[PDB]
Amino acid sequence: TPTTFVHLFEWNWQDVAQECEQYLGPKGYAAVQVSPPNEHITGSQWWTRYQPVSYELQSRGGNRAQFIDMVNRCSAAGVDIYVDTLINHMAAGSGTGTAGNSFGNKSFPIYSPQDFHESCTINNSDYGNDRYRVQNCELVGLADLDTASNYVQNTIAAYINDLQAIGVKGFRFDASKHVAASDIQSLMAKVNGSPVVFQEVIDQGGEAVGASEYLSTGLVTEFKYSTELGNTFRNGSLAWLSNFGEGWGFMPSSSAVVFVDNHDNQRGHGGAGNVITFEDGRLYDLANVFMLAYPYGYPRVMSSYDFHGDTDAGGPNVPVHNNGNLECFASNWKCEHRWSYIAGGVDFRNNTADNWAVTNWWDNTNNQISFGRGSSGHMAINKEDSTLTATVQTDMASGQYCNVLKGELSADAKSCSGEVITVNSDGTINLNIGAWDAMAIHKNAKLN
Ligand SMILES: [Ca+2]
Ligand SMILES: [Cl-]
Ligand SMILES: [Cl-]
Repeated sequence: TPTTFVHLFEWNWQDVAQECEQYLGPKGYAAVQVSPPNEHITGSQWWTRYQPVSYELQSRGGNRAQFIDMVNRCSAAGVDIYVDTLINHMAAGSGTGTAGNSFGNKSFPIYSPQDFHESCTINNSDYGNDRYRVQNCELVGLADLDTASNYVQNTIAAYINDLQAIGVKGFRFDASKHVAASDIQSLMAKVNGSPVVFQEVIDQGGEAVGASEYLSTGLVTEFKYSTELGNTFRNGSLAWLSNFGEGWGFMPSSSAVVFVDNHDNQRGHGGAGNVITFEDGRLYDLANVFMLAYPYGYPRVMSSYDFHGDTDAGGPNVPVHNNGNLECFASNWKCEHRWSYIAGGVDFRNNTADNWAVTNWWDNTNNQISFGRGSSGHMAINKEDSTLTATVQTDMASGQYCNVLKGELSADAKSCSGEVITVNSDGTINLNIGAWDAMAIHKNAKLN
């Protein structure tokens, strides 16, 4: 069952289509979040994608034709597409868009100065004591659209509805905190059907605007998950995760979009250094294994590129699928969604979707944990400097299982590609996990 989606950060339409047919679809990924496909300002910086000029499908990722082809191809492979939608603003300054359109002085092909909120700057302290300035003033100088305007609403809605007609099944509302929740409601009233919608709202607490205000318009990004998970894995005890989720003050599980990191906090935006990224290697594997195994929220695996200490830089100069050569894992695209442990985690979540409970939780009071998903699957993570050899209780049928984190079951289910885990007649497992390693098994990866 589909349970996880991925963000192919800066991946062009051609790369996404191939990635859907060759890996994402076969591995069970539910969807792919693409970078803004609408016309935006010129420049190699990744953030240019967040400064719109018009809603024409002409961007760094490709043209409209290529965009459509990507939607059809992914759909055919069983993978949905979520479009990152800029519902809060338009580009700053002036210039020409990726489609040739000119803009300046808050004048755009589809917007005039009157369709924007009077200019003012959002100041740090505004987040804490001034709701008005947060949703009416400019975010980093970006022209703040008057989202209360019926015209603006119709324009953004027509954009979303048109994308749905093409086949887009979901949308990410960018900078949703900077847009009044009631404004988003009026917007959703103009949206056809009921597509998947998740709103980006960074709320670590103590904000004038709270994430909970957006629970009626769609899913909401739970940034506490990324920060708290990273802080615990780096500086705390995994044993504290026994009640992760609402127990830590997070939003309801059925409303949250979670992740280990995102393109923003992996480079200092909305997240401190405690956030875990691909740069932390095995630490990243483990955090992902936890997130994917734990039954909280709708997880989005991050897929990035090595920006070489340059937080402004755009992606690699070569595509992912470059003439038969996969530009992954090196100094270009990281392709974390292909990392054995991460992809294995997705397989686990997909096969435990029939039991969203945490059963038989065990820990060594510190950095060793194990828990299951009823009789559907079991897992364990060892982050101590000594081997984890504890015997844990599980609800799984006795037999031999593939550690889906290190391999997979064969076609004839007669063998595994990775290590084998045994469940004794009493349903217990005699763990043997080295330092900084883990294991995960499920009912659909049992040896025949
Ligand atoms: Ca706004
Ligand atoms: Cl192709
Ligand atoms: Cl996000």
